[PDB]
Amino acid sequence: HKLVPLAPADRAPAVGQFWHVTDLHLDPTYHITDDRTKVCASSKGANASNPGPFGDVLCDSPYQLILSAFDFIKNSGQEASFMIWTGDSPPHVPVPELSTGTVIKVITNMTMTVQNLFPNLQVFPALGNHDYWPQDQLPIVTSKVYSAVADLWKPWLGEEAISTLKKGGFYSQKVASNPGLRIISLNTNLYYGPNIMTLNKTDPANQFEWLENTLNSSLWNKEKVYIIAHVPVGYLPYATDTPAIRQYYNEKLLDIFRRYSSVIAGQFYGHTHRDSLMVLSDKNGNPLNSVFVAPAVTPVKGVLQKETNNPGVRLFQYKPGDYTLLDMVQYYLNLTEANLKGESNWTLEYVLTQAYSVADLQPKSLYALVQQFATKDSKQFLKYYHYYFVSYDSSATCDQHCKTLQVCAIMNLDSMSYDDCLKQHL
Ligand SMILES: *[C@@H]1O[C@H](CO)[C@@H](O[C@@H]2O[C@H](CO)[C@@H](O[C@@H]3O[C@H](CO[C@H]4O[C@H](CO)[C@@H](O)[C@H](O)[C@@H]4O)[C@@H](O)[C@H](O[C@H]4O[C@H](CO)[C@@H](O)[C@H](O)[C@@H]4O)[C@@H]3O)[C@H](O)[C@H]2NC(C)=O)[C@H](O)[C@H]1NC(C)=O
Ligand SMILES: *[C@@H]1O[C@H](CO[C@@H]2O[C@@H](C)[C@@H](O)[C@@H](O)[C@@H]2O)[C@@H](O[C@@H]2O[C@H](CO)[C@@H](O)[C@H](O)[C@H]2NC(C)=O)[C@H](O)[C@H]1NC(C)=O
Ligand SMILES: *[C@@H]1O[C@H](CO[C@@H]2O[C@@H](C)[C@@H](O)[C@@H](O)[C@@H]2O)[C@@H](O[C@@H]2O[C@H](CO)[C@@H](O)[C@H](O)[C@H]2NC(C)=O)[C@H](O)[C@H]1NC(C)=O
Ligand SMILES: *[C@@H]1O[C@H](CO)[C@@H](O[C@@H]2O[C@H](CO)[C@@H](O)[C@H](O)[C@H]2NC(C)=O)[C@H](O)[C@H]1NC(C)=O
Ligand SMILES: *[C@@H]1O[C@H](CO)[C@@H](O)[C@H](O)[C@H]1NC(C)=O
Ligand SMILES: [Zn+2]
Ligand SMILES: [Zn+2]
Repeated sequence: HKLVPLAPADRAPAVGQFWHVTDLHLDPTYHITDDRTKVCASSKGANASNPGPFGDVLCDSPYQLILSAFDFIKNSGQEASFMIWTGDSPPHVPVPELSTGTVIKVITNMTMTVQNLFPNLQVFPALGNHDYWPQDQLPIVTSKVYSAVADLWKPWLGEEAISTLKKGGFYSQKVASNPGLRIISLNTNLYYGPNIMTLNKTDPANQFEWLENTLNSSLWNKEKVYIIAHVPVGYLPYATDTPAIRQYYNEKLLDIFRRYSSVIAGQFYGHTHRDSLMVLSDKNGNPLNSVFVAPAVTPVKGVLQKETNNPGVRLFQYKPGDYTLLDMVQYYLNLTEANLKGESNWTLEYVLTQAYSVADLQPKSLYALVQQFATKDSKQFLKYYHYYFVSYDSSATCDQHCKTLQVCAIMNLDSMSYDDCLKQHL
């Protein structure tokens, strides 16, 4: 007779879960026609290679492909308390074939698709570099796109998040279903090389100052943070000595993340359209923070490229009330198979702990895995390289130079450590 909260049984709490989707790249022009140069504007006049209802490797996503991905999530039987959605909704077409209004229409379509299918799910979006017109020119002051997405994302975001989004394309937001957890959604397109609007700016849109203040507040309020953004930190794994964002910004952002590694329980990016790991470490090689780059829904590639990805979506598992990452489940669509029979079969690609025999996703666990990758003829690395393209090509091989670039990028996010790795291993 005393109104005490009812104690849960002595069972183990279920893990928490969230989805990560990215790089949808809807092409509304997609249609099958005999002249394969007219299947999709995103192929820019190339003949689509072998187009079907779920897309083509030379095209961005048909609406049916995106719908199949979200329908899979909806019908998966997995519980999830939120979703993160890291940008890039319009297709790869020349700048004159788009407009601000068209970009907003595509982002609206994707947002409303998600809201329609998941009415009870809090979603945390980030802007991508194609989420603006012209592409990549994301500004340092308010804009029609920033205002539009603040309006579109109001169902998921509080007043303060809406205000920062409208001004600079970034926000932080407490996760309603997960007390103690905050999402920081950065606009890393401000740091992306093609952005003329931020040339020579030390702190475009004051995002670094804002990020430092936000992380310091989380530190003192005993929160944990998941960082989400479109373009990742670190180095491109397929090129030599090329930071994904401008070096000055990569160095500066990584310094903030090292300083706040104790608060940051995960970092989640897109843009690359590949499945990559990174481990942020200190200058002496001690692991600090795990970084997860998710592959795209779109399977697009250019004609010059040999490989591409299969469509992917992924799920993370975390410790409730603590937010340590426990696992990652990557799902995919075998696009060739789905197009041949005309039916999608979104399916499990791998569970990270099972694929790699690691205990969890903590920095020390993943650092040890990457040390295994570095061993000669590592079977773990062979598996990783197959998963990098979401199992698009089981015969893809990574020669010595290719492997050095991959492992160096996985392990070394800043210039000094990356270049030292090249020195040792080229
Ligand atoms: C996603 O779904 C696709 C579609 O099903 C799968 O791709 C098929 O994979 C099968 C099995 O690997 C392929 O069949 C094999 O092809 C080998 C030849 O490789 C390439 O060369 C031909 C040109 O001659 C290409 O046209 C072809 O598409 C391949 O890209 C052959 O060596 C195999 O022959 C032998 O295989 C076994 C013995 O191992 C026996 O059963 C056979 O009798 C024969 O002895 C075999 O034919 C098939 O070609 C692929 N199709 C396409 C369209 O690519 C993917 O594997 C799947 N992805 C995942 C991750 O599962
Ligand atoms: C796009 O493809 C068309 C068609 O290519 C032909 O059909 C395919 C199914 C395949 O079998 C190809 O090897 C064929 O060539 C191209 O148009 C044809 O191009 C060839 C060579 O220039 C020519 O002999 C034909 O007369 C052309 N027209 C047709 C109707 O066949 C076209 O060049 C391709 N465009 C691009 C940008 O690649
Ligand atoms: C990071 O924050 C600490 C703590 O400041 C507090 O943070 C919140 C809880 C909020 O309630 C603020 O009003 C608090 O002040 C900052 O520490 C302060 O530093 C000044 C020196 O400049 C010192 O005089 C105060 O006593 C400190 N406060 C406490 C509680 O120790 C710190 O400056 C912030 N760091 C950065 C880089 O911004
Ligand atoms: C998002 O866009 C797709 C098309 O690009 C829409 O689906 C099409 O809707 C029109 C009517 O508006 C139909 O004529 C098409 O046949 C539909 N299907 C396809 C595959 O094109 C979809 O309605 C839009 N969704 C939202 C929420 O706006
Ligand atoms: C769907 O994909 C996977 C293959 O990895 C498998 O679980 C299932 O059997 C596939 N579909 C059918 C019809 O078998
Ligand atoms: Zn993209
Ligand atoms: Zn991008």
